[PDB]
Amino acid sequence: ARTVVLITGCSSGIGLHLAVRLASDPSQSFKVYATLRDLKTQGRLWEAARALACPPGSLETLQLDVRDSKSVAAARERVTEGRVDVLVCNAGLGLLGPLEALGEDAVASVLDVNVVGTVRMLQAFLPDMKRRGSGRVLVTGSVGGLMGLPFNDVYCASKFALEGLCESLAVLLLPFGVHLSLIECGPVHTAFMEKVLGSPEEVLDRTDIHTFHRFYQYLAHSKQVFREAAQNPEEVAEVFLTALRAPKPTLRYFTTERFLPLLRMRLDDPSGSNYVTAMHREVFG
Amino acid sequence: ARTVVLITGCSSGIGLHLAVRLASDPSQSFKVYATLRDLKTQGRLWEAARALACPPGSLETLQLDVRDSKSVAAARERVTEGRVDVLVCNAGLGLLGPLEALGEDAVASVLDVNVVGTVRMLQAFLPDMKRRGSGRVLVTGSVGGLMGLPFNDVYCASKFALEGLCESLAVLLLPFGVHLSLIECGPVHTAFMEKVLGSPEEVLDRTDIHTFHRFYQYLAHSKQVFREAAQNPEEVAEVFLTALRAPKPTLRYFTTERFLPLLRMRLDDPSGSNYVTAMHREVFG
Ligand SMILES: C[C@]12CC[C@@H]3c4ccc(O)cc4CC[C@H]3[C@@H]1C[C@H](CCCCCCCCC(=O)OC[C@H]1O[C@@H](n3cnc4c(N)ncnc43)[C@H](O)[C@@H]1O)[C@@H]2O
Ligand SMILES: C[C@]12CC[C@@H]3c4ccc(O)cc4CC[C@H]3[C@@H]1C[C@H](CCCCCCCCC(=O)OC[C@H]1O[C@@H](n3cnc4c(N)ncnc43)[C@H](O)[C@@H]1O)[C@@H]2O
Repeated sequence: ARTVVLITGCSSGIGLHLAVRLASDPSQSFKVYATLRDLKTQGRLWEAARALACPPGSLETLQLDVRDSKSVAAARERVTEGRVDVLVCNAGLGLLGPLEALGEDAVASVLDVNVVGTVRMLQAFLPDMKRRGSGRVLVTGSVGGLMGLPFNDVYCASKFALEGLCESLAVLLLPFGVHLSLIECGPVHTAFMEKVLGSPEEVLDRTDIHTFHRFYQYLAHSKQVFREAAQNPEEVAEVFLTALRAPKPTLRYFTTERFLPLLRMRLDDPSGSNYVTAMHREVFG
Repeated sequence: ARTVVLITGCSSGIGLHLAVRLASDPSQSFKVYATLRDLKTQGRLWEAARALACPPGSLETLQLDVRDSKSVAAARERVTEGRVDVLVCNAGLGLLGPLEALGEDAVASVLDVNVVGTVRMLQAFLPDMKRRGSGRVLVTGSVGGLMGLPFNDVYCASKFALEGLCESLAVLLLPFGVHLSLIECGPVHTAFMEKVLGSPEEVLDRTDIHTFHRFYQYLAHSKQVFREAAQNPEEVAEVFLTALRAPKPTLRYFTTERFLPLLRMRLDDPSGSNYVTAMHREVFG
């Protein structure tokens, strides 16, 4: 046999890299169901798989759109092993921009994919894990799920939502033998979508010039943060592996400790003033 | 003139009490638009208003379903003053039960109401506040938005989402003169809906007996927490007033410090293990 892993959002970034990392593991201990919202995006996954010489049958792609419980259920049915040892909820959407410039549908979609989609995955796969008294659920988290980032209001809302979702589940799942962990990622080097945001023109047309100016500042700041802190997806994917291998996985794994300090500041001040002030200064100088 | 307040979810609980608290303020400084998802539920609001002798015109009810941006926009248009000084995003849904027993629609609805609904409110009213360089936005938060509670996975996800949403906005709004604050409520004595959850039978039919047993334990625990810590809505509503009166409102106001300790435990351990273990023991003995 093998550790059956099913990962959502494997078209790019972390999910893609994790899928191939697992499938190509020298031990051949993993059987990966790299699921993708749209199978038409599986090319990079297969290119990466081949690059890592994933043995035939180590990696299988399934369509799995986490917005669709039917898709979730259909993918689950495609797990020939009849069990998922490791469920990686990585499907996600970003949403960047002045809150008032974000389309309502875009906002809804982010919550639907990031939060409800993860809920759908958990509803579909948790029961069997609880029944077996075993199973690892890894959820791609973000430091933006731990601290608010201007112009990422909805994205952060969704990532924070995952924190609440997973933490709540973790409290319950403790004695079930089902381990849920969030892999708290910082910026990761991944060239994938999200550019559906909106051109400067459309953004400026949906917000005020001051907010737009701040948005620019945030973007400039974000570029710097990525330029300085973005991790390779391989390093991040390895954190998932680490969480997977841990006999007693913690609720959270950080891919970086870079933001722990800013994070510590949030509990040091539950009023949130310290964080807000510090982050405003951090982002806007 | 007067401080124009528009509150969502005034049919009961905090929103109702806040609306009438504000409308009946002895100073008559507030003009309250107590908005309700369904105007058919405005009876208790008017009963409470009359009980507090809210002066005629101090309180006006508007239908405002935060799931509907058209409703949001229509209510906003009904603000005759043409400005909202204080926007209170209180509309919310609860959702309690084993994650796998929760209907997908129910899950979506909780995020839609609690998170997207608040986003809709902010999209509708923030722009004018930013334009004016003034405005207070109070968002009903929960301690469940700060720490995960078993069987409240989605509820907590939504409340945590509000934390991320508001914190992200707060970082941006700092220099705009627009103050966003979360009123972090513990258990509040409020007999209102949420009993759409599902009978024990339906819950048990959608989960395993062990989870169901834990659910009972959680319910018993929750009953005890409410019996011991539930605050009157008047005390909680007053925290909104306090946040409103603060010249430099913090991002968060706690209605109680009762849970600060459990909360401190989350940052003391970013892995989340301490919290999960402590809360599991707290809830399940
Ligand atoms: C917050 C952050 C850490 C903290 C950083 C920071 C820290 C401090 C500071 O001062 C500033 C900043 C700014 C940058 C911040 C970072 C921004 C980074 C996040 C950026 C937004 C990322 C957006 C990518 C969203 C996509 C993402 O996460 O995609 C994962 C996979 O999901 C599949 N996918 C999409 N929809 C799907 C579906 N319906 N069904 C199935 N799969 C689906 C996709 O196709 C894909 O394959 C990181 O989390
Ligand atoms: C987490 C918690 C604090 C921590 C407590 C704790 C702490 C430690 C521990 O060990 C255990 C526990 C267990 C209980 C926990 C508490 C449970 C409490 C939360 C309970 C769930 C509350 C559910 C009520 C949801 C409704 C709620 O919040 O309703 C507010 C208003 O929203 C309107 N409303 C509804 N839908 C609407 C719409 N579409 N448009 C406009 N308005 C709408 C409504 O009609 C209404 O008027 C509290 O937050």
